[PDB]
Amino acid sequence: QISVRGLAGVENVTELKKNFNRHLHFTLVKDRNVATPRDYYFALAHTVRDHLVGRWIRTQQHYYEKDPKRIYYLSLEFYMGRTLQNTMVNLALENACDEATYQLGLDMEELEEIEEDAGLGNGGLGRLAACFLDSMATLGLAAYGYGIRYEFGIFNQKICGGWQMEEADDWLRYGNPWEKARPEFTLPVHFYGRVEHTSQGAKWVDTQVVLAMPYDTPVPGYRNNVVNTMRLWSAKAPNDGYIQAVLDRNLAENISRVLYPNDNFFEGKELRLKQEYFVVAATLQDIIRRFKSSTNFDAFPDKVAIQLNDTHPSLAIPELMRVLVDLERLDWDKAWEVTVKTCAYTNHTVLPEALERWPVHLLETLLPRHLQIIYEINQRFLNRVAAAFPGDVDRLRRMSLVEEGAVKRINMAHLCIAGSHAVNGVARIHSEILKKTIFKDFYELEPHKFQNKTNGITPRRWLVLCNPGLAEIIAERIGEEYISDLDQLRKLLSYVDDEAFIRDVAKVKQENKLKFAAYLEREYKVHINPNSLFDVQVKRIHEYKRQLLNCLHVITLYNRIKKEPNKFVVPRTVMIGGKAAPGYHMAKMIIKLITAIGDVVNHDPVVGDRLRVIFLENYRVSLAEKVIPAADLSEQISTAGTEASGTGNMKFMLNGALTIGTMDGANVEMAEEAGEENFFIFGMRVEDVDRLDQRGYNAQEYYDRIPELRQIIEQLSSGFFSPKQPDLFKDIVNMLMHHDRFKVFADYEEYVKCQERVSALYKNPREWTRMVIRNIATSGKFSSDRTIAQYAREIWGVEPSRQRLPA
Ligand SMILES: O=c1[nH]cnc2c1ncn2[C@@H]1O[C@H](COP(=O)(O)O)[C@@H](O)[C@H]1O
Ligand SMILES: OC[C@H]1O[C@@H](n2cc(-c3ccccc3)nn2)[C@H](O)[C@@H](O)[C@@H]1O
Repeated sequence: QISVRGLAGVENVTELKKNFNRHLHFTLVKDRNVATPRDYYFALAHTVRDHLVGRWIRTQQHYYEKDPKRIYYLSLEFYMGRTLQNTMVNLALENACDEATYQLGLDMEELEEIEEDAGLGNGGLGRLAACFLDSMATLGLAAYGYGIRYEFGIFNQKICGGWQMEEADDWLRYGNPWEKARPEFTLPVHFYGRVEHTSQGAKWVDTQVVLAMPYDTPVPGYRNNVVNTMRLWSAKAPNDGYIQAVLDRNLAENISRVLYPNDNFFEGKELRLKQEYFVVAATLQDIIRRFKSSTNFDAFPDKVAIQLNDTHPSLAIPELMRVLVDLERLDWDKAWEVTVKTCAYTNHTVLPEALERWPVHLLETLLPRHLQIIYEINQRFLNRVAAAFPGDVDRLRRMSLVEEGAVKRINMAHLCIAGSHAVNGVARIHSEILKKTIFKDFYELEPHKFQNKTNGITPRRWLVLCNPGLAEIIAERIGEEYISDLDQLRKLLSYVDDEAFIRDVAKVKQENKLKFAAYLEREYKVHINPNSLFDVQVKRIHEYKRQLLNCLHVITLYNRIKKEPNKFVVPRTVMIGGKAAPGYHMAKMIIKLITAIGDVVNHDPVVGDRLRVIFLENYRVSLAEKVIPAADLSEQISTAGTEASGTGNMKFMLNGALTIGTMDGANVEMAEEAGEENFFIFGMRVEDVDRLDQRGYNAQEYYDRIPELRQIIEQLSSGFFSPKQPDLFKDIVNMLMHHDRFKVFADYEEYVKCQERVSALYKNPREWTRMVIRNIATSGKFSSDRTIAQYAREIWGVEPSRQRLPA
C-alpha cells in the first residue's frame, strides 16, 4: 503493498536483505538452520536500527552546532509500546522491509508480534508523553524525554477465575535492541545526609550516593530525518561482611527496578520519592552540563525549557534552586527568576486522592536541603499572597505549600504553580475547572500563568501504523500530507455523500473487525460475531471512568433479551479491558463483575450471538493498536468533571468509531469539532453534577424510581451473577447504593436511552458510516502535532519546523 507504507525499491530491498543476514550471523551468532522467529525479529530490529544511527548522530550534532533552545520533557512514565513498526513508518521503510522479509521467506507481521511493549507507563499520562516525543521529533524541536528505565514496567495482567492476577513485566529479558547504554555519562545522585551551614552558604553533606546511568533511545520524526533522544536513567550502586556488602548493592539499584502501578491513589512511599528525585537530580545535571557546554545563568531560560509531566518531577524546582544557590552561588531572587522562567507544569487530574502530598518527615530525612528550600519558597510565596490579599488569612493557609494537620505535608501541585511560569490543564473544560476550583486562589494571584493545552495523539502510531487500510483509502483521495498535518482530514467532508468512499470506510472497518475477531480466536480461543456492533471500553479500571455504568447497560440488554427473547436487537460484542492498580480493591471487584457477567451472558442459549461480553485481558499499547481500529462504539463515560482529557477517545475517533460519551474532558471539544449531531452525548454536565452535590446525591431515589435498575441491583445482591458466592458483589452494591462518588445511577437512564439511539443508527449502515466519516474528518484538532505546536509557541517560546534535515 500500500502507498502510505513507502517505496520498495530494488536497491533498498537488496541492502535490507543482506544487512538482515549480516545481523543474523554476526550480531545474533546464528545460522538460518537454528534461528527462531525471535532471532528473525532481532535481525530485523538491528537492520532497521542501523538506518536510525546516522540520522541520530547528525541530529544531535546539528543541535550542538545551532544551539537551539532545548526542551526537556520530564516524566516518570513513557508508555512507548513497540518500536519496530513505528521506526519503519517514520523512516518510510515499511514496504521495503515487508518486501525484504517476504523474499527471505518471512512474514513481517509475525515478527512484529514478537517485540515486547516498552510498558514504562500506566496509561494516559505515560502514553501522552510517548505521543509528545513523536510529535516533538516530527516538529523538529530540540527535545529530550527524560525518565527512568524501569527493569519492570506495568505488570502483565492475567485473568484467573475472573480475577486479575499480576505478573512482573520482564520486558528486558531478551534484551532491548533500541536502547544504547551510556555508562560513560553516569552521574551521581545524593540522598539523606544533612545540611551544614558555613560562612558561605549551606552545604549538603554525609550523603548516600546512587549512580544514575543513562540509556538513550532514538525517537524518529516522521520522514524528516530528525532523530531525538529519550534518555532513561538506571540506578547503579557506587563501587565502594564482604559477600553481604556486595549483595546490598541491590538496595541502591532498586530505585529503577519497578514502575509504581497505582494510578488511582497517591501512596507516600519512600521508594517512589527516591525514584522522583533520582530522575530529577540526574536530569538536571545533564541539562546544566549541556547548557555550559555551548557562568551566565541569565540565558538559562532562553536555552532551556523544563516541562513537568504532573507533579512527579516537581522536585526539579527545588533541585534547580539548590544547584543555582548552593553550587553556582547565585543569589536567591536571581535563581528563582531563572527557575520560574525555565519550568512549566502540566496537571493531569483534579481527583484529590491522586494529588501528591509528601509527608514532611519523609522529605526531612531523604532530602533535608530540599525541604529547607521548599520552606523558603513557601515563605516568599506567602509574603506575595499576603501583600496581594491583605488580611486574607484563610487564603494563606489554602495556598501554602505546607499543609498543616496530623502529619505535615508538602502540596507538590502548589510547589509547581509557584515555581512555574506556565500551568496548563489538558482539555478546555479541565483547564477551566483548574481555574474555578482546585487552583482558584493561584489563578486569582497569577492569572497569566494558567493555560490550556488540549491533549492529542500521534496520527503515526494511531492511524498509519495501526490502521493502514484506513490511512490508505484516505490517502487515495487527499494525498499523504495529512499524516503530519492532520487538519487536512477536513477535506474528507466533501466525500460524505461519496458512495465509493462510504463503501471503502465501511470495508476497512469490517476488515479490521474480522482481523480482530480472528486474533481473539487464535490467541485467546474466544468466539465472537464480526457482524455485531463492536462496543468497546478500554482504559485503566477506575470508579470515575464508570466501567460499572457500562456493566449496568450490559445487564439491562441481557434482561431485556430474557424478557422478550424473540424480539430483534442489534447484536453487540461488548468489550471491556484495562488493568486495575494492585491495591485498588473496588477496581479489582469491577473486573470480576465484568467476567462474571460474561460467564452468564455468553453461555445463555436464548441470548445466542446477539450479546457477547468479553473482558480484554492485558490491555496495553500493542493491544490498543489492534482493538481500536476494530471498534464501532467508543465508550467515554466518565462522570462529568473527572476525566481531565482522555486520549483513548481521540484514538477511537481517528479510527472510525462513533463515541458514546459524557461532556467530560476532551469529549466536549470532540463533539464541538464533529458537531453534537455526530456524537452520542448523554448524561449530567459538570453543572448538573454540582447541583446534585449541593442537594446531596441519593442513589436510593434512582433505585426506587427505575424498576430496570432495581432488577439489576437485586440480581447483583442475590447472587444471580455469582451462584456459588451469593454475596460476592456486596461491596459493589453497597458502594453504588451508599457511597458512590461518581453518580453511576444518576446517568443510568439517559445512558441506556442514548445506547438505544446507537443501536438504531447501526441498523442503518449507510448513515452510521456517514456519521463516522464526519468524525474522522474533524479529528484533526486532536493530533499531538497541534498540541506540541501550542506548547512550543505558548509555553516554550520555540518555533516548530516541518523542514527535513539532510539524509
Ligand atoms: O565537545 C563536543 N565536541 C564536538 N561535539 C560534541 C561535543 N559535545 C557534544 N557534542 C555533540 O553532541 C552529541 C551528544 O551530546 P550530549 O547530548 O550533550 O550528550 C554528540 O553526538 C556530539 O555530536
Ligand atoms: O493528560 C493525559 C491523561 O492523563 C491521565 N492520567 C493522569 C494520571 C495521573 C496519575 C497519578 C497522579 C496524577 C495524574 N494518570 N493518567 C488522565 O486521567 C487523562 O484524562 C489524560 O488524558
